[PDB]
Amino acid sequence: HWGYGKHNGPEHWHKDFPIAKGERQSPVDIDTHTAKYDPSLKPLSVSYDQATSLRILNNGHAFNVEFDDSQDKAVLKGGPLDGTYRLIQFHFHWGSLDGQGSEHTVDKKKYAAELHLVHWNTKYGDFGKAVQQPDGLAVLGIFLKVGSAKPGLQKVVDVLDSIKTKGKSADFTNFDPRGLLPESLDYWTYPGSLTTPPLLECVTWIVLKEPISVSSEQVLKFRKLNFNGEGEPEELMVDNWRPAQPLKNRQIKASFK
Ligand SMILES: NS(=O)(=O)c1ccc2c(c1)CCC2
Ligand SMILES: NS(=O)(=O)c1ccc2c(c1)CCC2
Ligand SMILES: [Cl-]
Ligand SMILES: [Zn+2]
Repeated sequence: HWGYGKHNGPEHWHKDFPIAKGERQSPVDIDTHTAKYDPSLKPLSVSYDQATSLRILNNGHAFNVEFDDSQDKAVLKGGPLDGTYRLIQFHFHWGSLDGQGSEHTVDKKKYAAELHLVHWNTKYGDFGKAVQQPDGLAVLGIFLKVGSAKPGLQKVVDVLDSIKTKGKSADFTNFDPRGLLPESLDYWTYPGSLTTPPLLECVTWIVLKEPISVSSEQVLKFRKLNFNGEGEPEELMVDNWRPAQPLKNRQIKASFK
């Protein structure tokens, strides 16, 4: 099916997912000079103290660290958000080289990777109903640059060997996502979509300005994962990112000046 190869990559998605050429597609380039400070934005609130991770899964496109969202534990609110958004999972997008990998770009600058913490609007009951609403999801995006190692990411890195191929999963409890956040919560926000099929336009994007630093060794291990399933020819899981899409009739707002 869809993927990131020459014959099933981003340029092919529109054939089965026409919304790929929609009016609010993601990711987008963040023109820092065109972005405008928005005083109407409320303080951003990331409350991950009671987060309960459960499992990590290689879905053949990336790997998801899943959380128990049956109760209001890890939640995101404030900022441009109305109501409470519950954390369901996080994953990354990365490249084959340090010079590429992120989906969103800043003044056309591409980072080595990008972390996506996915949340759904609790006023819709569950994730399924949420993705049928224009404000159903909120994704917190964080850029990754190569430099010093990120201590809080190591536990994720060391379990990847157990989920090398598509379909494989492993227990992953007691992981604290607070260890993946940068110091500052300054951010840019705009209305967008899922960056992979089905590309649903139900997302409020909140992209942090400050990137986190991860070591070359850590990202190198991300690149050892496979897109393929067990027993199939090896196709390294790299460059699983979608390029910037037309901003069209949208404005990116900044939480700072
Ligand atoms: N349109 S899409 O979802 O990218 C897609 C789905 C299946 C297949 C191709 C492209 C090419 C080979 C088979
Ligand atoms: N890359 S993204 O926009 O964060 C994204 C793309 C697809 C899906 C989710 C999040 C949640 C379930 C399906
Ligand atoms: Cl390939
Ligand atoms: Zn993503």
